[PDB]
Amino acid sequence: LRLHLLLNTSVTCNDGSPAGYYLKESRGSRRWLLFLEGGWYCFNRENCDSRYDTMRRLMSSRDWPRTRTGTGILSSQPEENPYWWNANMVFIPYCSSDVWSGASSKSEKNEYAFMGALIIQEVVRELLGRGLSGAKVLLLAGSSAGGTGVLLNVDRVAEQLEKLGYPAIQVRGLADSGWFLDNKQYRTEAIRRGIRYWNGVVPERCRRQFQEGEEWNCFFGYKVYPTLRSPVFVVQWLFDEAQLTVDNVHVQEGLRLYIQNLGRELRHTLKDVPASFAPACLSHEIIIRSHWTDVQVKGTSLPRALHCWDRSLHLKGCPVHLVDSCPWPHCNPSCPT
Ligand SMILES: *[C@@H]1O[C@H](CO)[C@@H](O)[C@H](O)[C@H]1NC(C)=O
Ligand SMILES: CC(=O)N1CCC(C#N)CC1
Repeated sequence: LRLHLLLNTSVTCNDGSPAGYYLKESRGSRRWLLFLEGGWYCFNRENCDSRYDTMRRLMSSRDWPRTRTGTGILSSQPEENPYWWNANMVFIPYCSSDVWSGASSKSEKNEYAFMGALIIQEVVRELLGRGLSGAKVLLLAGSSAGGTGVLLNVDRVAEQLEKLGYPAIQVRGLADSGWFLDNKQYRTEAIRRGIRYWNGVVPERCRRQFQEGEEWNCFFGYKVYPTLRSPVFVVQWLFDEAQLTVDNVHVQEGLRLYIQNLGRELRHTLKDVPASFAPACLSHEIIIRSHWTDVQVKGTSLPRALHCWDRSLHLKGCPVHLVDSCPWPHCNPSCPT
């Protein structure tokens, strides 16, 4: 995939450098895959300054390489990507530190720019002039913070193409490892201070439910998903490492019951999610990993479940809702090592 910096230089990373995207076209294909990178966030000046010292590529484009290798679902080789190997591939680097929700520019009162939501919109606009105008499906995918960003932006991308006069393009979402629980720790406020810092935006219907001061609720999958209109496939490890970090979990009866209860709660939030893939593993992210084809739930791989999803949106032995029921990490033999 080749780097293109955005022609509209007013849409910037944290430090004012232009945002961009990596692209690899496939001219015999009308399918487009836009992937959102992840990588936590920062919610005040002192904490964003620390990020700039040691995580600068997540805050600036000045040191980005000109190319990047497509891996996993972004791979063009059928052996590595049985799902969408012939699609047009786009990798959108995460340089706004706002879980892709911001719409605030750098100015005399703002040390950093938080324009995650505007970066996605500008990428879609400039892609239309490079072949996206002829697409029939646009899959907006992402991992970790990018997976949460899918949930916050998928309906706005569909509305953007509608108002631009492209009603035939079907917009869908693929959220990987971005389905978190606001549960009690083992031993929400950062998000809420972040939204004020970033001038963050959330989907309209969810915003109207929780109203001013409570938009932080829309960052949590099981609360925002029921308000979405576009089809969204949800991939989520039952024992996500980032979820265990924020829960201060690093085995006696107390912790055993805590971990078993966390998997039970996550499984409950997915009962009515018709397109989902939730293995009982302790891990983090999957869809751009090279070995993403190895894990299975009830005998069905993730690339197969995604293909079954495609067929359902036009089934015998081609399932789309796959959630483990065993209650301890790595009770599924296919978990990553
Ligand atoms: C550049 O992006 C900004 C922010 O979204 C927008 O207001 C402006 O209209 C854009 N400029 C052009 C020429 O599209
Ligand atoms: C692993 C990662 O990138 N995360 C975890 C928390 C989540 C929120 N809110 C998005 C950012």
